[PDB]
Amino acid sequence: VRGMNTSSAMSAFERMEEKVLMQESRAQALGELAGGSDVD
Amino acid sequence: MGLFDRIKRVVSSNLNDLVNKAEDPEKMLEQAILEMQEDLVQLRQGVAQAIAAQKRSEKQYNDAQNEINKWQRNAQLALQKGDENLARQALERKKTYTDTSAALKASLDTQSTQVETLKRNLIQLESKISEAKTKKEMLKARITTAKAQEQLQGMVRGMNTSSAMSAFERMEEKVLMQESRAQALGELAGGSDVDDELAAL
Amino acid sequence: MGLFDRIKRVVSSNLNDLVNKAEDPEKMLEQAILEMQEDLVQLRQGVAQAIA
Amino acid sequence: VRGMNTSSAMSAFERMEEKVLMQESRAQALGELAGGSDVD
Repeated sequence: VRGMNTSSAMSAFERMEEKVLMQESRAQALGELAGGSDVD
Repeated sequence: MGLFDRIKRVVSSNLNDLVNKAEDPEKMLEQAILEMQEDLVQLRQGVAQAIAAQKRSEKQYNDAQNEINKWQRNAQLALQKGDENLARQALERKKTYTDTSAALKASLDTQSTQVETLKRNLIQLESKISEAKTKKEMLKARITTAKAQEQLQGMVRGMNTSSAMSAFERMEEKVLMQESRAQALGELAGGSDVDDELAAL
Repeated sequence: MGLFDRIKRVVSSNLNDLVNKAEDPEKMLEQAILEMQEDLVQLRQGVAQAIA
Repeated sequence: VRGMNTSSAMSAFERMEEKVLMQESRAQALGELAGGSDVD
């Protein structure tokens, strides 16, 4: 399960998952920072 | 609080951050999956032993049941050949087998329930590992999305995250400066009249 | 969790990905088949003893 | 059997099988990405 750390394998898996999500969030924020009615 | 506790907390907080920098997502995801599967394999064998023990218990139950009828047949053979002595003695002994049959079936039932629960758990674990194996590919897709978006931002004029854009903009500015030099040199050393025709037509 | 466990997990995750890059399908398929057949041969002999 | 890894030979065989299927899927996706009533 996501929220418990009894197993080392899940610990590592979730840690890498969070690292990658953070990296993508960094990319998105950098996108924002530097910068359908009509077709409806 | 203490002092040795504090020193060891500092040393640990340094070593852990040293390690967490070496971890690389693309490889540790696979390593986690590999160990996941190893553990599942080692659980299969426990389930197998449970099943084998159930087979043994049912076989014992069947054999006791068969001996019950065997001794009933022995009683009938006594009735055919012998007398009431052997005929009654056969059932006298058959008492024990009738007892043991139920005494064993009671536990055989619980054993069966346990084996069923174990099989269910094994299937659940297989499903969850498959889900994780899909999540790994989804995470790789996210990595690619991140790198693509970072590529796009490097294309904007005012930021220097990408070396290619750095060089491109540098040459652009150099050339604009050269043209400005030419224009200034032009100035340094050195439409009302034709708008009248617009009145003609 | 532990620390030595974590270090060894990192080292293992590196060596395994190093090896999995060397594997080439066209050859490892044949190698797997070859060992498959070897095992079958070694089982024939057990069956033969049973028959004898 | 496909889903269990008790034998090393099968482990390797299935691993190569999945690698090749993934390679073919890559080719097909690359085909899509870059781009019978009438004869009935």
